[PDB]
Amino acid sequence: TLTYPFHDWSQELSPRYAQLRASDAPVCPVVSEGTGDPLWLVTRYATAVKLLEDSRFSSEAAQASGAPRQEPVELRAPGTRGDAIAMLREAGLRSVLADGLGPRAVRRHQGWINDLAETLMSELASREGTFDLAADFVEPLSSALVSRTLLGELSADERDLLAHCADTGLRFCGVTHEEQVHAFTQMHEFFLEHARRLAGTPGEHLLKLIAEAPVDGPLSDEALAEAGSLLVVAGFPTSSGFLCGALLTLLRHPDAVQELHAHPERVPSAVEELLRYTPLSTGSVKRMATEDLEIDGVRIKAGEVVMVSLEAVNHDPDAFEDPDVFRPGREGPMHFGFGRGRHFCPGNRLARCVIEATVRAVARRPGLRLAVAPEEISWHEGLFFRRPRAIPATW
Ligand code: HEM
Ligand SMILES: O=C1N[C@@H](Cc2c[nH]c3ccccc23)C(=O)N2CCC[C@@H]12
Ligand SMILES: O=C1N[C@@H](Cc2c[nH]c3ccccc23)C(=O)N2CCC[C@@H]12
Ligand SMILES: [Ca+2]
Ligand code: NA
Repeated sequence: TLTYPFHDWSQELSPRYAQLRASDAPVCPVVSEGTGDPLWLVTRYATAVKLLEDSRFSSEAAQASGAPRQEPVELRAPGTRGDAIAMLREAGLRSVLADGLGPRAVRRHQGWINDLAETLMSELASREGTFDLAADFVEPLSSALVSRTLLGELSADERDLLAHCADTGLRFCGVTHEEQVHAFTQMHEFFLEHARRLAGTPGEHLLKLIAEAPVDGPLSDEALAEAGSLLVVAGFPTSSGFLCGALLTLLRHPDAVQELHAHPERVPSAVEELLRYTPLSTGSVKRMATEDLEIDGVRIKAGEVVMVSLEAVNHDPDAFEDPDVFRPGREGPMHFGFGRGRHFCPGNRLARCVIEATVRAVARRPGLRLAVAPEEISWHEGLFFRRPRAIPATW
């Protein structure tokens, strides 16, 4: 009877996750609030590893039109496929995706990324009074990441349109179903008109590499538009949400920032602890059983969908000692912030790059603090990917 999700839109995780984790079942039944579909939910690290490393639990089947789902509307423009990353790997573009997202891309971009983080923070430090870290730091940094490494250079109006589409479509509630569907239509139509132009501009952004890649015909306009929409939904609200949330974590732990100021070699460990500690998605990764399967004794029938809450797994006390403590350099198992298994985040190298640049910018300037109490922060309610409306801050 427990409905999903748990409406924990701020950084305070729903107590339900710890309740289910401690129950006498390794997988617990829930019901989608948005569709009424029955779903399974996993909250334990050990069980999550077993699920996400078993390829008979399929991500593509759980994404497909008509699957039991946690979200109220399908995450695709009506009439399109909506399985972009599979379509691209299918067309044989794994080598291309690695070139635009892997370590070689990080080496191309890390210089200007760190310059931009410093320039943005330096500007804020020159101001008298308070400022807004979301509007004045995260938005320009995440927008530059999307323009320069993924899509090609966007105007402010185009960036605002894509941001609004992502915020409207990637929601559990707070907008009508038809508004949500039309957000995906608008984004698809944007790239039908503009993807070729964006791919043709100078630079090495991923969309250009995709459009220029030989495919055993070259990618059609619809396929390139689905690639554009993928890069927005997977890269934009995730990066902006996480950087906002990571800044809040740092601002609430001045002792840890002071340690990083004195010992910059410890920043990479802080990046990894932020990926474990800072909650991002309010939903779960999910997979469909492609046949009758068993998870730690519980029978999962073919066609049923099993969810894993990455936040729940990242706060599992059997995996991490004192899991609700922000402890850079804790020496436990690998976090689940980027997932697990074959679908591990391919953006993880660029994400780590921008997170590291942000942590270093903060650590160089101790004294940065929230200008309001954490409880006074206002949160966007119903987003898949948590984000505060503003982060008032000052030195
Ligand atoms: C440029 C930035 C990013 C890009 C281009 C990107 C891209 C992608 C793509 C294309 C996928 C789909 C993989 C698949 O289904 O096989 C994915 C998955 C994922 N991403 Fe990223 N991502 C970015 C940033 C982030 C950030 C900041 C996080 C922070 C937690 C994140 C967490 C994840 C997770 C957990 C998954 C796994 C989903 C699953 O297992 O079903 N991503 N990413
Ligand atoms: O490439 C995908 N992977 C999975 C997980 C996911 C990864 N990033 C996401 C962002 C929003 C929703 C889901 C995801 C998915 O549900 N997908 C629909 C939109 C993108 C597609
Ligand atoms: O909230 C969601 N999370 C992703 C998985 C994910 C979990 N954590 C993530 C972090 C970044 C990207 C994707 C994820 C997913 O598959 N969804 C389908 C409907 C809602 C949406
Ligand atoms: Ca169905
Ligand atoms: Na798999």
